[PDB]
Amino acid sequence: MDIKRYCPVTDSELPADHVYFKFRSEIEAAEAYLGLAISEGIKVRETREILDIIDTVYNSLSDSKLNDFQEKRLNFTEEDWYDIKEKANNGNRWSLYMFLARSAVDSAVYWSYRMKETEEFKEIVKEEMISKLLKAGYVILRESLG
Repeated sequence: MDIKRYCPVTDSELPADHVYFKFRSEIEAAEAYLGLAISEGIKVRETREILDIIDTVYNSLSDSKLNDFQEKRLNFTEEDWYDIKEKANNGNRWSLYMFLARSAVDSAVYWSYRMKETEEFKEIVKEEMISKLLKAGYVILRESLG
């Protein structure tokens, strides 16, 4: 009667109303936008590196560890100054897909905290992982502006 849905992180059935699924749909959106950025032919190496970092961090909820080079990259990166409008008016597609991906990462962060206040995820979601998702978003930002 109460709709349930498979969660791969707990290997269980959760209520379909769960915030998990909202979190996941933001991660997937982020990766889908990085895919659209990959599809543009601009900056292919740096867009695939950041996709790799996000998927590794994302899969750390159930497994998946960054190497040393890619943690340096996140801990080196602060969040820079920007004006979204200027990137929008020109309409460079690669850079707009990057921004959409950052928007999605930022939403995933928001939901990842809401997730962390549920019984099923209080012990699985660690602020370390959240801090890496956040820094990955800061990388996207710096790359889109470059």
